[PDB]
Amino acid sequence: MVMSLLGHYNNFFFAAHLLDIAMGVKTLRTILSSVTHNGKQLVMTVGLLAVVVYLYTVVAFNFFRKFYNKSEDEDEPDMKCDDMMTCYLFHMYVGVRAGGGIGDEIEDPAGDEYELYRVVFDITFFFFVIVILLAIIQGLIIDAFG
Amino acid sequence: ILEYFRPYLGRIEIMGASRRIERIYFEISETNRAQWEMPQVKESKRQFIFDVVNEGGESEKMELFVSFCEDTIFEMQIAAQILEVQRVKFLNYLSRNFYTLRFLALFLAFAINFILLFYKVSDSPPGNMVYYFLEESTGYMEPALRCLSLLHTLVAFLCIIGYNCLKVPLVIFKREKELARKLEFDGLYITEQPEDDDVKGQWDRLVLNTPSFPSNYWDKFVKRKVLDKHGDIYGRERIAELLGMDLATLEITSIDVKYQIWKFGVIFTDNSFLYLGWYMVMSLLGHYNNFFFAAHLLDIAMGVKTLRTILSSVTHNGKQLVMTVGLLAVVVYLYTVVAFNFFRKFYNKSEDEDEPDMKCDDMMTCYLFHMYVGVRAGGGIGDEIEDPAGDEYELYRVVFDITFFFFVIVILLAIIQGLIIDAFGELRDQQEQVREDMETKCFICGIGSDYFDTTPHRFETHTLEEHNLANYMFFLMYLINKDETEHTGQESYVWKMYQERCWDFFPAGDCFRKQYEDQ
Ligand SMILES: CC(C)c1c(C(=O)Nc2ccccc2)c(-c2ccccc2)c(-c2ccc(F)cc2)n1CC[C@@H](O)C[C@@H](O)CC(=O)O
Ligand SMILES: CC(C)c1c(C(=O)Nc2ccccc2)c(-c2ccccc2)c(-c2ccc(F)cc2)n1CC[C@@H](O)C[C@@H](O)CC(=O)O
Ligand SMILES: CC(C)c1c(C(=O)Nc2ccccc2)c(-c2ccccc2)c(-c2ccc(F)cc2)n1CC[C@@H](O)C[C@@H](O)CC(=O)O
Ligand SMILES: CC(C)c1c(C(=O)Nc2ccccc2)c(-c2ccccc2)c(-c2ccc(F)cc2)n1CC[C@@H](O)C[C@@H](O)CC(=O)O
Ligand SMILES: CC(C)c1c(C(=O)Nc2ccccc2)c(-c2ccccc2)c(-c2ccc(F)cc2)n1CC[C@@H](O)C[C@@H](O)CC(=O)O
Ligand SMILES: Cn1c(=O)c2c(ncn2C)n(C)c1=O
Ligand SMILES: [Ca+2]
Repeated sequence: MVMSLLGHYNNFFFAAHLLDIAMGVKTLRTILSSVTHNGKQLVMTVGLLAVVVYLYTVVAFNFFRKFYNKSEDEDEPDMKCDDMMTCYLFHMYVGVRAGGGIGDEIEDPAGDEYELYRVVFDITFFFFVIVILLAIIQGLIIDAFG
Repeated sequence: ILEYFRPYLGRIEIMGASRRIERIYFEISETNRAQWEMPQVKESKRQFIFDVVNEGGESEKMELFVSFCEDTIFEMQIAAQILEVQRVKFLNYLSRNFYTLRFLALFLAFAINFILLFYKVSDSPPGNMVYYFLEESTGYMEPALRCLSLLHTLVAFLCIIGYNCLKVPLVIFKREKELARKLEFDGLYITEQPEDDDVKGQWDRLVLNTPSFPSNYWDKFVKRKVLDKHGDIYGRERIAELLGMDLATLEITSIDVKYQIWKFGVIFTDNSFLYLGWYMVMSLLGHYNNFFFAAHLLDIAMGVKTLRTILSSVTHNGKQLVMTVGLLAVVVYLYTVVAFNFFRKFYNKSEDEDEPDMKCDDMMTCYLFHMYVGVRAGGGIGDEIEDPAGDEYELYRVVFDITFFFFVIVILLAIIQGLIIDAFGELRDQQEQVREDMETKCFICGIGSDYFDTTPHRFETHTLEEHNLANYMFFLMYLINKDETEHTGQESYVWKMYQERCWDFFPAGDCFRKQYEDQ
C-alpha cells in the first residue's frame, strides 16, 4: 500500500510492484534462495578476496607507481596510485572485472629495469584472483541451487 | 541423600573377562571437578575433537584418547601451580591471559592498517619522494600510529613470554613420554637402530646419558626396567654405559648442561615458537617501515576453518598441478619455436613507423611474449598480432591460431582450474561426513541413535549418564590416587590391563540396555 501511494508522487515507484512476480512460483523462489543458502561461507570468501587485493595494492603502491598513468594526453597526467585509497579502489573496481587480470589495464613493462617483477606480479594476480576465488564464489551458489 | 550426592557419583560400563558388560560406581573428588572446567582444557578438548577423526584410524581411536587423558592430567597439575614474589605473580598473570593477549594483538594489528589506508605521496616536502598523511582532523592520527605500534610490539613480547611459561612443559612431557615408551617396548637403541633420515632419534640420542633424563615424565624407573628386560641376551656393562647409570648401586637399607642443550634443541623446532618469533620480528621491522605491519593481517587467514580449507585446497593436489603447468610450458615452447621459424613478420607491436618493435627477433623475447600475453588473452595469440589477410601464408596462420586457441585456452587451463575446484569440493564433503557421523552415533560403543530414541531422550541419556567421556578420565585419576591394597576386583582388573596397555575393557558394539533387553 505504501509503495502504491508513493507511486502518485513519482510514477516509476510502481515498478517496485513487479517484484511480486519474483515470489509467485516455486522455481524463481528456489533461484532466489540459492543465494542465501550458503551466506556465511560466501561472506568469508569475499572478505578473503578483499584482503588479498589489499596486499596487492600495498605492493603496487610501494613499487610500481610509474605504470598507472591513465591519461592519453600529455601535460595532463591522471595518476591512479598516488594515494592508497585511490589505488585500492582502482584495484577492486577495474582489476577484478578485467577477465585477464590487472596486467591488461596498465602500461607495458617492456624495456624497464623491473620487467620480470612486473611479469610475476601480473601472472600471480591473474592466477590467484581471477582463476581461483571467483570460480569458488560462483560454484558455491551453483552447487546450492543443484 | 541421593539429591545431595548426585554430583559425586561416577558411573561407567566396562567389558569384563566373563564376556559380559558390567557397571561400576565410584566417587569423584570435588577438586577434580573444579579443575575440569579451566579454559585451556576446553581448548585441548576442542583440538582433540578436531584431530581425532580427521586423520586417525578407527583401529587406534581408543589409544589416542588414552594418551589425551594422560596429557590433560599433567596440565591440570601445573594448573594447580597458579622481589621474587612480584616476579612470580607477574609470570602467573601473564600465563593466565595468553589468549586474551593474542586477541588484543590481533585487534591492534587490524586497527593499524585502517590508519595506514590514508597515506599519500608527494614530490615537495609536506606543507626524493615524501610520504605523509591527508587526515582532515590535523594531528589526530600521527601520534595514534606511534602509540598503537608500541602497544603492538609490547603485546607481541608478552605473548612470547606467556607461551614460554605455559606450553613448553607439555611439549617436553610428550617428547619424554614418547622416547621412554619407544625405548622400553621396542628397544630402538638396543636391538634396532634409527634410520639415517630420522633426525628426531639422532637428536634424541644425546639425552640417554643424562642423569636427570625423566624430568617431567612421572616414571622415574624406566632405565631400571629396560636394563632388567634387555640385560639378559645382551651385555649388562655396555647397557649400563649406554644409560650412564652406576651398576654398583642397588636397593638396600650442578646444572647438567647436556640436558639444557637437548631441551633448547627440542624447543627451537616447535612450530608455534617459530611462528611467534616471526610475528615478533615482523612487528619489530614495522618500526623501520610502517607497511610491514600489513603482514600481520595474514593471521586472519588461518583463524577459521573455512579459510583454512580454501588455502589447503591448493596444496591438496600439488604434484599433478606442477606436472600440468610443466606440460603447458612445453607446448608453449613448441609453438614459440614454430612462430620464430616461420611467422616473424607478424609480430610488430609498434604503431608508429620508423620505430619498429619486433617481439620475435630473439627466442627468449618471443617465448616470454607467448607465455605472458598469449595465455591471458582469452581468445588465444590470434588477437594480439597482425591480421594475416591477403598473405601467402594465410591458411597456415589460421590453423596456427585455431590450434593454439583449442589446445592452450580451452583444455589445459580448464583442467588446472578443475583440479583445485574438485579438491575443495572433496574436502568439504569429507568434513560434512565426519561431522554427521560424530553427531549421529555414540563415540564409545558405536551404536546409532536409532536403537535409542525408541523412548524419549534415550540417546541423550545414554551419552550423558551411561557413556559419558569425562567419567573414564575421572576413573583413571581415581585409580591413580587410591592405594593398591584397597583396590576391588574390577578396579584391580582394569588397573592390570591398563598397565599392559591393552584396551579390551572398552565396550565394542554392546551396551547394558542391549544385553538386558529382555530383562
Ligand atoms: C494460477 C497461477 C499460475 C498464477 C497466475 C497465472 O496463471 N497467470 C496467468 C495470467 C494470464 C494467462 C495465463 C496465466 C498468476 C498471475 C501472474 C501474473 C498476472 C496475473 C496472474 C498468479 C499470481 C501470482 C502472484 C500474485 F500476487 C498474483 C497472481 N498465479 C498464482 C500463483 C499461486 O497459485 C502459487 C501458489 O498456489 C503456490 C506457491 O505459493 O508456491
Ligand atoms: C562478519 C562475519 C561473517 C565475519 C567476517 C567478516 O568480516 N565477513 C565480511 C567479509 C567481507 C566484508 C564484510 C564482512 C570475518 C572475516 C573473514 C575474512 C576476513 C576478515 C574477517 C570473520 C572472522 C574470521 C576469522 C576470525 F578469526 C575472526 C572473524 N567473521 C566472523 C566469523 C565467525 O562467525 C566464524 C565462526 O566459525 C566462529 C565459530 O565457529 O564460533
Ligand atoms: C586461531 C588461529 C589464529 C591460531 C592460533 C591462535 O592464536 N589460537 C587462538 C585460540 C583462542 C583464542 C585466540 C587465539 C595459533 C597459535 C599460535 C601459537 C600458540 C598458540 C596458538 C595458531 C598457530 C599458528 C601457527 C602454528 F604453527 C601453530 C598454531 N593458529 C593458526 C593455525 C592453527 O590452525 C594450527 C593448528 O592449531 C591446527 C588447527 O587449528 O586446525
Ligand atoms: C571467537 C572467534 C570467532 C574469534 C574472533 C572473533 O570472535 N572476532 C570478533 C571480533 C569482534 C566482534 C565479533 C567477533 C577472533 C578475532 C578476529 C579478529 C579480531 C579480533 C578477534 C578470533 C581470533 C583469531 C585469530 C587470532 F590470532 C586472534 C583472534 N577468534 C578466535 C578463533 C579461534 O577460537 C578458532 C579455534 O577455536 C578453532 C580453530 O583453530 O580452527
Ligand atoms: C619436479 C617434478 C614435479 C617433476 C617435473 C617438473 O619439472 N615439474 C615442474 C613443472 C613446471 C616447472 C617446474 C617444475 C617433471 C616434468 C613434468 C613435465 C614436463 C617436464 C618435467 C617431472 C618428470 C616427468 C616425467 C619424467 F619422465 C621425468 C620427470 N618431475 C618428476 C615427476 C616424478 O616425481 C613422477 C613420479 O610419478 C615418478 C615415480 O612414480 O616414481
Ligand atoms: C602421575 N601419574 C600419572 O599421571 C599416571 C600414572 N600412571 C598412569 N598415569 C597416566 N602414575 C603412576 C602417576 O603417578
Ligand atoms: Ca585388600
